[PDB]
Amino acid sequence: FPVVLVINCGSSSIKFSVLDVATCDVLMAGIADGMNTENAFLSINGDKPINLAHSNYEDALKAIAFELEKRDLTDSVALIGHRIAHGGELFTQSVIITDEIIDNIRRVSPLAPLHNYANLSGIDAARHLFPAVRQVAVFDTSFHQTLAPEAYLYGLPWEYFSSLGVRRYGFHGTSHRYVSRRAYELLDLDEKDSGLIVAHLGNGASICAVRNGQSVDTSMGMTPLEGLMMGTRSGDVDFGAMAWIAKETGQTLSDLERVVNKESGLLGISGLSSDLRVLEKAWHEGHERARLAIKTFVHRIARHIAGHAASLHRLDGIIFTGGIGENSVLIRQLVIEHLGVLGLTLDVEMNKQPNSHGERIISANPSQVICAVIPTNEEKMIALDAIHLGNVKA
Amino acid sequence: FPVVLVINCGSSSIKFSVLDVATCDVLMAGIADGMNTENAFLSINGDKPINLAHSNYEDALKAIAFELEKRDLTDSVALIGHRIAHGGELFTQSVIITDEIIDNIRRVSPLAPLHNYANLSGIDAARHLFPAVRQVAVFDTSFHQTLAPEAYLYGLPWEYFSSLGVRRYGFHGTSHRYVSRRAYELLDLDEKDSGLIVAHLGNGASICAVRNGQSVDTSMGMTPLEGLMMGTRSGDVDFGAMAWIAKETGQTLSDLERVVNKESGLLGISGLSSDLRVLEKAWHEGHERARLAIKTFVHRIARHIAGHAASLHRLDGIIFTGGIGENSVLIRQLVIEHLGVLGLTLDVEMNKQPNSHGERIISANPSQVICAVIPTNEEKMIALDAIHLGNVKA
Ligand SMILES: Nc1ncnc2c1ncn2[C@@H]1O[C@H](COP(=O)(O)OP(=O)(O)NP(=O)(O)O)[C@@H](O)[C@H]1O
Ligand SMILES: Nc1ncnc2c1ncn2[C@@H]1O[C@H](COP(=O)(O)OP(=O)(O)NP(=O)(O)O)[C@@H](O)[C@H]1O
Repeated sequence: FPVVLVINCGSSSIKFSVLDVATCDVLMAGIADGMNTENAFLSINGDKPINLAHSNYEDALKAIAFELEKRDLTDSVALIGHRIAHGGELFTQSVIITDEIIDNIRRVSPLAPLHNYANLSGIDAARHLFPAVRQVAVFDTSFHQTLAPEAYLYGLPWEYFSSLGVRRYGFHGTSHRYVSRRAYELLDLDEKDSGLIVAHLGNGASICAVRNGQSVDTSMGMTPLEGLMMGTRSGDVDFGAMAWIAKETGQTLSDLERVVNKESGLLGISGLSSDLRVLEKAWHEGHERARLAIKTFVHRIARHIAGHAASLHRLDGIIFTGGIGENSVLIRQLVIEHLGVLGLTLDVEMNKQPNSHGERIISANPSQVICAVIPTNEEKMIALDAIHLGNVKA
Repeated sequence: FPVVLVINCGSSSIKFSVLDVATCDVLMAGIADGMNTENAFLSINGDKPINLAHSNYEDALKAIAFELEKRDLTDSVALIGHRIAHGGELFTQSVIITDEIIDNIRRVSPLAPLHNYANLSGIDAARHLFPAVRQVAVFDTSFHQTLAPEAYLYGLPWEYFSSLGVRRYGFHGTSHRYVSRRAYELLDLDEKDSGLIVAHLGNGASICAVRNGQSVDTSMGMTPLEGLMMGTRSGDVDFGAMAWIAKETGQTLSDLERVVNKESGLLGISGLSSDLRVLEKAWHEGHERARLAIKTFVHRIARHIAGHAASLHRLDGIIFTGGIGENSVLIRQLVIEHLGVLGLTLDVEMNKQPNSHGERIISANPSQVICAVIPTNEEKMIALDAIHLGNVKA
């Protein structure tokens, strides 16, 4: 009974899951938090934050490796999937990890300093701990590599693109890829002739236009900071305004970069929390700035959803996914009502159902565009890619 | 036979026009260029760049005043219209200029340093030269003051808005206001129940959603730098990317601010020119980067046009205006074909007609949304406001 070990090595943690190759079901999940800190712990399924204070990425993965062995899993690990934050223009699909791939991931790391290096650390440790096991890399950016130049170019001088590689990349590619594949089935669409807009709404959020199975537009840019307003991220922001602020408060780009990434968005406007659940309650209670943060959030999502639709020849569906897209009955309705111009008609009873109802349609029949909720499963998408690559000869 | 003297005092020049109060026709136009420079000239209708080297804004306006007198116009000037770049949140409509208004324009000038002060200089000189004449101020931002908070707020921490006044303002308000008024007639729409998207495309470019006669969304932000990619302006740009570039080339916000405003857009990508006519020819000749600059330009316009439509309950029309919107047969068609998702159907023969055909429809009947070209006339809009205010008792 072979299993796949999926690893998401982040800047300060290591998320992992062990899925059955047969059913792709999760058999075990966990996370090593407080990495590189004098206090690092590992909580599997949440039964006991183990101890590994002052442990590097490989030690953390070693602890994890031992727990898999303590549960006689170590021997069924036939594949290992690595989530890679940024693949530059070098990766257009998932690959079997080799020395060449490592070199290439290293070449593009300057595009995502912190994140990519943590990804390499995780690969280095995984390679050390499971030498005879095939390993693959899944990049959050590859799905968006089908975008045309007109859609990925910035209006900056050409040199910045050709020399420094400044262009739109986009993220949540694995989710967008996974969710759109699922949509073809739920909506009974022909991939080769279809137009979908997927709204991945979580702490990080982005929109993606998938025309005939291909990504043709996405909201994040060279970095995860562009596009929609998010939990702590501002989203699109007039550069003139950022420049004006700097001269006004004497702050630097670093000062401002941190504010835009860690103190803005829902948190920044509400001055309460980045958690939608908290703000939804706050608004229900009469909090004015919570209502404003949510309204602004909803307004920007609708604006990008409509804008991205311009890259489609025909709009067949709008899919909501992610922690927010899958669970927020209110946000979904507000966004949808803010898109009445597109001819959307919501079925409230359907939209009211909790996420336990899985892949479901929430628009009424009279609706010109089908609306649905499709829970994302990036671990499964990664495992599926790994499984596919498991049949290759390298 | 009273006339209105319209003045656009810029950072380096003074554009002016004298319109007949009866027909609002232009009787005389001109421009004093090279202001504050050791070489300043004044070209009326283009018959003789006069001389006024080393002359301030008031001297330049004095030269202009003399030419009006030399043509016995000075005595028919019953009103003077001033174009104001930025009105902050203080101005929601055009006003009769008084000491209070001057004070208020001065209060918001920090929102547009260079520009607004030049505007005040022009008002100061006009007041000195025509004491007994009523004068009014028309702000490029007032039409957008109807935007809801959700549409004008940035995802930055609340303090920046409440304390520093950082929010979206938008520009081209006079054009958008004038053009949308004209659209109600051309399209036989009921202002009170309508949805229009106006695309002001010139060297500076912006989109605006007018719902039931009111502006509810616009593309420029706190400054003219946000939104569409323009002649020399980049348009929306991922702040993360700007931050990354800075650390990479060691440039400052000022360095980058200048590049985004003066070396980007059509000029930046084509590395040829900011003039569409030049690039259109370049592409026709096989220039690859010209074709890319134009395609990118077209792609971003379509994206914002569709996104802005989300702020409408129903899309009745899409209006093209400005130097580019009024004259570019190619760009109009490309944008429109890039919006097939909205059900637009173009009438090529109609779209082929030159601007001499004035306000005209360019979409075919089968089209779900009417498309048209409406030449903008900001001088006329200003004169009309002045005329209205001319009947008031102050
Ligand atoms: N029942 C719920 N109702 C409303 N919002 C919810 C609910 N459950 C989670 N959320 C919200 O959605 C967010 C978390 O989304 P999620 O996709 O799980 O996280 P994330 O993996 O850290 N995002 P990203 O890191 O870019 O992949 C929080 O803001 C939550 O408040
Ligand atoms: N016949 C034409 N065909 C294509 N493009 C044209 C034509 N005439 C003017 N343009 C373009 O449109 C631009 C000038 O637009 P216009 O609205 O007149 O200028 P502007 O007043 O300086 N813009 P703004 O300063 O923000 O109001 C140039 O890029 C021109 O190449």
